[PDB]
Amino acid sequence: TGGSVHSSPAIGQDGTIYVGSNDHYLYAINPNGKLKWKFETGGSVHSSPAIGQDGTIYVGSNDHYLYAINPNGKLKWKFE
Amino acid sequence: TGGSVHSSPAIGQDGTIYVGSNDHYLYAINPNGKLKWKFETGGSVHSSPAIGQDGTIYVGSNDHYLYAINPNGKLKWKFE
Amino acid sequence: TGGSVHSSPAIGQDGTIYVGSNDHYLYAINPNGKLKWKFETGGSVHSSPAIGQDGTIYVGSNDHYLYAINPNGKLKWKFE
Amino acid sequence: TGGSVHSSPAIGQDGTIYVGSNDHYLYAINPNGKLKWKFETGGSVHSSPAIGQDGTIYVGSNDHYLYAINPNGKLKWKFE
Ligand SMILES: [Zn+2]
Ligand SMILES: [Zn+2]
Ligand SMILES: [Zn+2]
Ligand SMILES: [Zn+2]
Ligand SMILES: [Zn+2]
Ligand SMILES: [Zn+2]
Ligand SMILES: [Zn+2]
Ligand SMILES: [Zn+2]
Repeated sequence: TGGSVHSSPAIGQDGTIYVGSNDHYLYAINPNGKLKWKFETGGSVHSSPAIGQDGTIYVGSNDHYLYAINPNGKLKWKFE
Repeated sequence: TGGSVHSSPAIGQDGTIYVGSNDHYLYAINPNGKLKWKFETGGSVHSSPAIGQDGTIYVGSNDHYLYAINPNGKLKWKFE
Repeated sequence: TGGSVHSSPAIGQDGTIYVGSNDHYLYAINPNGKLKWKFETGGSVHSSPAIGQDGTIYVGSNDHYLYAINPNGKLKWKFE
Repeated sequence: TGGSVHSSPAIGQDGTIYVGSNDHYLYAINPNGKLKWKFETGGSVHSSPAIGQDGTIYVGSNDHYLYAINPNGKLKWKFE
């Protein structure tokens, strides 16, 4: 990523690895190591992502938000 | 939330997302992004929640406590 | 506990909650909230415990060690 | 290890414990407590490892990288 990866990776059902970074982004990476997508938040993502039963990704941010992100990298919602 | 969300979200059997915040609270949020309940502790909740077999939520706090909280947001117990 | 509980609780097959504390200890607590045992390490336990298939508890410490602890609270081993 | 173990251990299907350390290394340890292998990264490993369906280990580092490491301790890839 573009900064320290303090957060811990989660794995989806098709093998995708999700992890947050200090550069403010949540990363989605393919098992072959090429970027799937990146989602841009307002602060460092120290917390670790969780995957719901439909494949929604949830992760917290230093900008005071819990994000919900669809498997395709579009925002679902963010609770402040 | 009202501060940095350093802690990592847990997911219940009915889809509820649980996460602690720096504003001292444990949050319970519905998959549609509306607040279910919030439980108020004495310090920042950096640690990540765990869900037991009956659905009790456990999480630690900076106020020296491990909290046990019923699925409805009432305190079960807190060990100091 | 006796200090900030930064670490995140793990749950055993019989419901026991395990969490580390800043007071240097790994705690084992019963679902009713009474202390089962406490194991004493050389520094703050920020990391979160894992449970193996036989029920061994593993957790790291600030004293440079990964601890392995039997379900009864006796040390199995510690790798430095 | 050679420094604080802030990160939280993951367990493989054959019982191996994986944990990162502050001495910059990801450790693979056998249930009997003897070192299996150690993988050397460019900074402190605060984040916690995840295990994929083929047994690949993923963990982040302070050197800005997410590492993918084969079960035998050779690098698979690292995304920067
Ligand atoms: Zn850096
Ligand atoms: Zn920043
Ligand atoms: Zn803030
Ligand atoms: Zn405060
Ligand atoms: Zn204190
Ligand atoms: Zn101390
Ligand atoms: Zn040290
Ligand atoms: Zn260093």
